[PDB]
Amino acid sequence: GLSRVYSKLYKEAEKIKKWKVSTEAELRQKESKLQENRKIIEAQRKAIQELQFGNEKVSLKLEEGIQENKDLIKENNATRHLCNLLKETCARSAEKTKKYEYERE
Amino acid sequence: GLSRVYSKLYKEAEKIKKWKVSTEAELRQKESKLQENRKIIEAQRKAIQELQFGNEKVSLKLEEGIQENKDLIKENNATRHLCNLLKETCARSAEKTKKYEYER
Amino acid sequence: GLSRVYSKLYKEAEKIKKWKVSTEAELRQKESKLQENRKIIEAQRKAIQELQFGNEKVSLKLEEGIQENKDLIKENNATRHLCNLLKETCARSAEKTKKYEYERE
Amino acid sequence: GLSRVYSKLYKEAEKIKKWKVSTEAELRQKESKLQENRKIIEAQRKAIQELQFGNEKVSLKLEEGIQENKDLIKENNATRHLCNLLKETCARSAEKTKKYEYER
Ligand SMILES: [Cl-]
Ligand SMILES: [Cl-]
Ligand SMILES: [Cl-]
Ligand SMILES: [Cl-]
Repeated sequence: GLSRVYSKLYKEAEKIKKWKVSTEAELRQKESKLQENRKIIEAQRKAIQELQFGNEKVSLKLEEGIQENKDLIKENNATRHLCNLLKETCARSAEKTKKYEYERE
Repeated sequence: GLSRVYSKLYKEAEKIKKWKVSTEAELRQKESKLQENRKIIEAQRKAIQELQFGNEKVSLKLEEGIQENKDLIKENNATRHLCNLLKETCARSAEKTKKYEYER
Repeated sequence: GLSRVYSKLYKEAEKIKKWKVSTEAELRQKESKLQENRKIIEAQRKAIQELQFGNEKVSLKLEEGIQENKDLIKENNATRHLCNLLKETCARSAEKTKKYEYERE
Repeated sequence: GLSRVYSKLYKEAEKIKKWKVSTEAELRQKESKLQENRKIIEAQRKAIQELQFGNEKVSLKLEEGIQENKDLIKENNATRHLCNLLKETCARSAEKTKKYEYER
C-alpha cells in the first residue's frame, strides 16, 4: 500500500535525474558548437578580406592594360594616316621631277 | 499539518515544472543562435567561391591583354619603319626638285 | 505523471492520520475503562468484607441458640426422670400408710 | 544522491511499520487487562450473591430456634411444677409414716 507509492516515487526521481543529465549534456554540446562556429566565421571574414584585396590588385592591372592597348591602336591608326599623306607628297614631287628630267633633255 | 503536506507537494511540483520550462527555453535559444550561425557561414562560403572565380576570370583576361599588347607593339614598330622610309624619300625628292627649279 | 504520484502520496498521508486518531481514541477509551473497573473491584471487596462480618455474627448467634436448646431438652428429660422416681416413692409410702390406718382400727 | 532517496524512503516506511506494531501491541495488552478485570468482577459478583443468600438462610434458622426455645421453656416450667407437687406429697407422706411407726 505505502511501498508501491514509495517505489513509484523513487522511479519518478530516476526519470528526473536522467532528464537533468540529458538536458545538461545537450546544452553544453550546443555551447561548444557555438564557440566553434564563431571561430569559423572569423576565419572566413579574414579570407574574404584578402580575396577582395587581391581582386582589386588584378582588376587595376587589367584596366591599365586595356587603356594602354587602346592607345597603341590609336597611335598606329595615326601613323598609318601620316604614311598615306607622305605618299601623296611623293606622288606630286615625283611628277614634277619627271617633267624636269624630260624637259632638260 | 495535513494542508502542509498538500502545500509542500504542490510547491515542489510547481518548482519542477518551472525548472523544465526554463531548460527547454534555453535550449531553443541556443538552437536559434546555431541556425543564424549556419546561415552566415553558408553565405560567406558562397562569397568566397564567387571571389575565387572572379579572381580567375580577371587573371585570364589580363593574360589575353598582355599578349595583345605584344602584337600591337610589333605592328606599331613596322608602321614606324615604313613611315621613316617615306619621310626620307620625301625629303630627298623635295631637295632634288628645288635644285632643278634653280637651274631653270 | 508526477502529480498522480503526489496525489496518491497525499492520500496515504490521510489514511495514516485517520489510523493515528482512531488508535489513540481507542487506547484512551481502554485506559478509562481500566480505571473504572478498578474502582468497581475495590467497592466489591469492601462489600464482601462486610458480608463476611455479618455472616460471622449471625452464625455465632445460631450456634449459641442450638446449644441452649439442646440443654433445655436435656434438663427436661432429667426432670421427667426425677418425677417418675418420686412417683415410686409415693407408691411405697402410700402402701404403708394404708396398712397402718387399717391395722389401728 | 539517488541511493539517498532509496535509503530515506526505506527507513521512513520501516519507522511507520514499527509504529503500527507498537500501537497494536499496546492495544492487545490493555485488552488482556480488561479481560482479567471482567473475570474478577464476575467472580466477586457471584460471591456477593452467595453471601447474601447464606445470610438469609442463617437468619431464618435463627428465628426457628428462638421459637423452639420459647416452647422448651414452657415445657420445662410445667415439668418443674409437677415435680414440686410430687416432692410435697413425698415429704408429707414420709412424715406421716414416721409418726405411725412411732405410735406402734
Ligand atoms: Cl598603307
Ligand atoms: Cl588616310
Ligand atoms: Cl410422666
Ligand atoms: Cl424414668
